[PDB]
Amino acid sequence: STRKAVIGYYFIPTNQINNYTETDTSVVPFPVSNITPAKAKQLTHINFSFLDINSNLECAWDPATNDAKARDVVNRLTALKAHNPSLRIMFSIGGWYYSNDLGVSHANYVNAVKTPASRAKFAQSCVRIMKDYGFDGVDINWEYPQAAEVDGFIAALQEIRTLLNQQTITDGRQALPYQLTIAGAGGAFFLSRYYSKLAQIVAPLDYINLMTYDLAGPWEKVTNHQAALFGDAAGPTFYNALREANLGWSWEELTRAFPSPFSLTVDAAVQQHLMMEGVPSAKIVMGVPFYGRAFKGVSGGNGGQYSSHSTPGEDPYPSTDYWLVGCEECVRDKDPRIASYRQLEQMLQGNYGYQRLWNDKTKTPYLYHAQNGLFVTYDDAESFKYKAKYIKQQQLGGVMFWHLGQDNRNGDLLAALDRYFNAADYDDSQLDMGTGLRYTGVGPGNLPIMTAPAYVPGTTYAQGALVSYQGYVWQTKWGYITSAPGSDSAWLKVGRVR
Amino acid sequence: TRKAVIGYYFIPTNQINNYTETDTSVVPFPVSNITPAKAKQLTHINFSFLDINSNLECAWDPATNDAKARDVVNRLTALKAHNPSLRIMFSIGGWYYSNDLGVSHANYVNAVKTPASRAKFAQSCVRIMKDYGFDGVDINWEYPQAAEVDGFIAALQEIRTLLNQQTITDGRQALPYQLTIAGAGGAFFLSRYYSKLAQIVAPLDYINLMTYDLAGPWEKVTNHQAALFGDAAGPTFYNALREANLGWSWEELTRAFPSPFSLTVDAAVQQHLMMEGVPSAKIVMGVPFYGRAFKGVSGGNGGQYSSHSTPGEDPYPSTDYWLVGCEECVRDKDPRIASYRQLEQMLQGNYGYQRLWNDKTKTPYLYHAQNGLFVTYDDAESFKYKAKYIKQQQLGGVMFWHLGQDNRNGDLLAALDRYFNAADYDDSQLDMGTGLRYTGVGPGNLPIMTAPAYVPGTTYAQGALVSYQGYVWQTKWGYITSAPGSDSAWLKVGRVR
Repeated sequence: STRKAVIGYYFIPTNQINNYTETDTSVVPFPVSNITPAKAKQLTHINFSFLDINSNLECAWDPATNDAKARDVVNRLTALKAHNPSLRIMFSIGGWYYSNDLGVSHANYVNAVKTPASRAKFAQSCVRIMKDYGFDGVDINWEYPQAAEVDGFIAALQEIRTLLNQQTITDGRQALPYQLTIAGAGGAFFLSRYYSKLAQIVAPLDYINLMTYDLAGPWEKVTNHQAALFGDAAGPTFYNALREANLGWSWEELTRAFPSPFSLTVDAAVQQHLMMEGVPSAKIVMGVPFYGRAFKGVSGGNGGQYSSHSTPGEDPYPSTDYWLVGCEECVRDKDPRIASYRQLEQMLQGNYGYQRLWNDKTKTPYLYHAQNGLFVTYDDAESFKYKAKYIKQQQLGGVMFWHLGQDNRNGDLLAALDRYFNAADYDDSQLDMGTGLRYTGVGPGNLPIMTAPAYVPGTTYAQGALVSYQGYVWQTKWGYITSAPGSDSAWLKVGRVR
Repeated sequence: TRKAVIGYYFIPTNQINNYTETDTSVVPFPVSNITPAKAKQLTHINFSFLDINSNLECAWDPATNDAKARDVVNRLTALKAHNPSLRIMFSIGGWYYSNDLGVSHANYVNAVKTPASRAKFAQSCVRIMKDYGFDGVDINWEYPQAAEVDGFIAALQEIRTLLNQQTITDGRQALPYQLTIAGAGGAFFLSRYYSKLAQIVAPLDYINLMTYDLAGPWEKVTNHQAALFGDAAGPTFYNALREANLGWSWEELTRAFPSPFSLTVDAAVQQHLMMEGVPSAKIVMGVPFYGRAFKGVSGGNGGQYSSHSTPGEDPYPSTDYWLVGCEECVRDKDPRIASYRQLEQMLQGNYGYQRLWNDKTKTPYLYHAQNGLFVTYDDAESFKYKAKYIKQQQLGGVMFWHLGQDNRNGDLLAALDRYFNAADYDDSQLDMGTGLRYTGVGPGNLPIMTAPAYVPGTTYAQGALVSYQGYVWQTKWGYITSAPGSDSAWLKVGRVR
């Protein structure tokens, strides 16, 4: 085999839409015209970003959006379908700016999912917007619903699913059914908000796009890779917040499922999802960033990795000190803390004194500027080789990236992703995935098949004693016996019987 | 408020059948031992044990000849003439009848299964109470499995309903019928019903903690069976409560249930206080009037924390009565247990025993250098610290197993009464030592704290403290943007404030 999904978010600011032009990059840095028929064939999905939810609790464009210019930008994307019969132009509702807890429209997301009535009105609006503008499906990027809001969120996704399937039959779109996806947290902190209900959340979805990036940044004390595939023992570790999710698991189960502290990595995020019963690997889509994050005031010795820094973490960037040497994009956007891969590639070409280094544990590149104490964490075609192999090995549904507008002019990052999954002349059979740290947690929902002598009433076990009973293999935690496995707190469910 | 002094009083069926106030060899401790003065030192006598029969009703052991039984219960109820606050309760269960492999186990499990069985059982409880002249009901089922707790609870709720109705019908407002249970004093058995402690204790006047038998021949190393506080040099155990179905997060479980921990009286008390809905005034601390003996112990630390060669099997498998000077042991064919009365005589009979004292656990022990014996027991000395703890923690009182094991002068009962009530006893300067205290903290015993009210719209850094809905919460990581109780990033750490 099944083709891997290649889902690219395409983000374009309201101001760029209202002044859309394909002949002036100072106005629209990455116009849809950059996407040739060749590149259209490299994608399976483009998630136009972002639509929002208004106070009327309906899906809607930002009111400041010139409607005429909006449909035109959207028509330019749907025109790409002429070159790829598998291509879907989805629209994504949310994004950090609109939907974060303190975002301009957060209340609208929380209130829209509250009741059968609000959910029905909202779901209908999503389908109407989809049909009105020519989109092929819906992606929800609410960052992020929490505990109390999750059941409504789930019900909302289920309603959207019903309406889409009906729209598919009604439109005779059986050959290219309307789809529904969501973007999900990669880091454990936000993931812990709805982790306990992942199965229910993923059931109505074609795919869950894991945002396995932004795993490091200025807002954290130690410099680190924002998308390390595997962990580096020399890197920082963090408390595994999933231990605090309302799971109903015992201390042993939580500790076994969530090692802590742990390395915030792409592998950790993926394995944490697979650990949950009811979450199929084929629905998991691994996200990768087409941008990097920069830090200043880093110590030398380890290429700037895992060091203290003096980078402002608030938004927007206070200072006017644009210290990311050679980053003119940073000057235009007023922020030396982030740069598109496109810009980073030019900084290297700029002979600005950056050393392109490689961490063979995390399988990711990084720039070190020994002179001004700068560190840049990003991904490239080489780190993509390891992530693409991981996606194949782990039988994930594909790859997702934020965002298409950040690739270079030749479209090298997107071309690399397509190459690794589909090029007949590319062979990663001997690609060495390294010795970086893998995530080791095991949960009650992903128990390995095990074999043990049947439980025998009247026997005295304990301390690592393994027995089979009622479909599971159990292990003693303490004391000794007078309890059938599962009859008390003494037995730990550790494996499944065959 | 007067502290309760609850003495279980166990007299086996054979002794009920051959009851005599005049022959130590037949009935070692008859009712006449309980003089008016001693009756004034008690607030409750838990006559033990009645059982549950196959008709699933409360009943005397089939082998009990009633005439004798009633004569014995009457002698006990006759003691109320000497103390107007005294209650002669009866206890149902005990180890022999009710343990998982006990002779009557099935009956306890079947008695609480349905409303009809419960109603019929609860009614038999009151019938038996009124018929024999008892003043209340104590249940000592050791122990209902977790699946059997809901029925057990509903059963206590029914008995409470019937008892309250009976108190009014009998004009007993001045001395209301009571309902109590003996509760596990160690984490392992406690974990069976721990998560529903608030429900179990609501219908009760008291929960009598069996804070004894915390050490015994069935464990690998010798240890004090009722240490008040912990000794770093002693054994430590897995904290089974961390696995109870509490529904708590990792931080909450870890903070409440450190592991391993020292199995002490203090640990059991605190573990109960940690639960919401469990009032200190209903907790009764149990103490033992007997000691447990081990053989084959290594010298070096008075016999403490040593490997041993004592069989743990229930009936002592042998006729080898190795506990020097212990005549009861011969009499009852088991050298692993001795009444305080016997131990005192073993000490004065100069049989080679040294009375030692552990100032961390605040308990005495006997060491027999020659034969390699170790005995853990309690005395009037250890009772001083335990009585002060009872007062400091505002507990309901003390309970003991059992009255028949005290010496003839009744020194152990007298000490308990003295420490709570004597006008000329003053423990204000008693130093409780540096023994290890249980370090866990839960929802039911949060420390009073103060912090700024939570402000919606504010972002909080890791470690920040705020007050919300009567509690003080602290963030577990940074950049918190939502409210306590509605954001797993917050941990309840204090109260009021």
